[PDB]
Amino acid sequence: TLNGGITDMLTELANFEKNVSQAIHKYNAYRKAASVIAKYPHKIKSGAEAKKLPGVGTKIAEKIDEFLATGKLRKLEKIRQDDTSSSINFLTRVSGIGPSAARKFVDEGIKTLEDLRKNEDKLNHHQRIGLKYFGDFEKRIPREEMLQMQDIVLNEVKKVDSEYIATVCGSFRRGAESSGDMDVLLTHPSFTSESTKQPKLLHQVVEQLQKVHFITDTLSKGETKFMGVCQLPSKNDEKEYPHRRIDIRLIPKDQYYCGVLYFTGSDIFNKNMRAHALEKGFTINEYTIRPLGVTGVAGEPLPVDSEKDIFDYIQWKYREPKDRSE
DNA sequence: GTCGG
DNA sequence: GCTGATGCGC
DNA sequence: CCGACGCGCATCAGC
Ligand SMILES: Nc1ncnc2c1ncn2[C@H]1C[C@H](O)[C@@H](COP(=O)(O)CP(=O)(O)OP(=O)(O)O)O1
Ligand SMILES: [Mn+2]
Ligand SMILES: [Mn+2]
Ligand SMILES: [Mn+2]
Ligand SMILES: [Mn+2]
Ligand SMILES: [Mn+2]
Ligand SMILES: [Mn+2]
Ligand SMILES: [Mn+2]
Ligand SMILES: [Mn+2]
Ligand code: NA
Ligand code: NA
Ligand code: NA
Repeated sequence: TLNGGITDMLTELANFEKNVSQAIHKYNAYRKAASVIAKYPHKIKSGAEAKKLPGVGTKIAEKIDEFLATGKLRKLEKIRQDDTSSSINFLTRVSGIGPSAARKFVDEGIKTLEDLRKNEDKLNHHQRIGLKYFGDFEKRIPREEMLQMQDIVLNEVKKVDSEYIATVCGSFRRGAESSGDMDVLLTHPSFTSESTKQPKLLHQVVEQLQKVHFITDTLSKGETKFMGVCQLPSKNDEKEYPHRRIDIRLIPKDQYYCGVLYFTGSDIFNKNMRAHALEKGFTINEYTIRPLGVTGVAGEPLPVDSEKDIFDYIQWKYREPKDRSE
């Protein structure tokens, strides 16, 4: 965190462009600039120094100069003081409320946790669950707990069918000490790019996790994707564990590695690897790696039996999940 | 907001 | 009541 | 200096 002051500012700037401006690309630009600086091994002493890095342009170089000189950023003082921006920014902290709904609630004078309680009948099911766990969802999950959660999920899955294969990905797979949520990748032999589909592969597992009361609520659920809420077992009287966000994604077994690579991240890493693979005549998504034709049309899915295979296809030195946290 | 074209 | 349109979070 | 940088699910506006 040699440049924690700078990256903190680029992030808050990023989130403003995301929630308020609804400018997803400026959002990206800011996270990208904060991502390269976070990887910069020297304490930045001036914007010009920062400007040398790809992602850090003119406007940001200046903001850095100001931050380095003033200890703060006026543009951000204004943002935190502006009632509209601050309310919208706050509302998006509730799961289920994105930029659009937050901005609408605000146009109607709904801008605080209290107003949501008051105007609850206006919220959808997902948003209601979001408000109910507003405090719990913002809590980081200690790896120590991510481990207990892993065992419960892996165990319950094996209890359903011994051939299932759940793999906890995301920041956890990256070896992080604490995580935002818990992401689980699932596969079964009876489900591949063909198989004429298998009904309820994800259901059964989700249903079992509910049977042992690990999963407490559902935000959205489909045949391949599940977003919900869970909670470690509570002693028998003592303090209850915080409710946590869990995501389960069922992917075809013959696409497992491309899937673990994606759901493992990091998010900026994926954006980085994708762009690279595209400079190398390949196109990568969360399911397959395809070669790009002389024209630009993606050929068929190359074979993949390991994350490294994907690194090889794009002339990139394989990096362990611990070195992808960009 | 950035940078390759 | 249906569905194209859009929002949401990953 | 211009302009590229999406998916599986839920909901509801416009019929
Ligand atoms: N828009 C996007 N573009 C590219 N990749 C994206 C993505 N959204 C999610 N991903 C992928 C990579 C993340 O590691 C992975 C998990 O998505 P996630 O939102 O759970 C964040 P994670 O990286 O696990 O850290 P944490 O904050 O939860 O502790 O999903
Ligand atoms: Mn150096
Ligand atoms: Mn009020
Ligand atoms: Mn995660
Ligand atoms: Mn997730
Ligand atoms: Mn019960
Ligand atoms: Mn509870
Ligand atoms: Mn490259
Ligand atoms: Mn432009
Ligand atoms: Na630069
Ligand atoms: Na939100
Ligand atoms: Na539809």
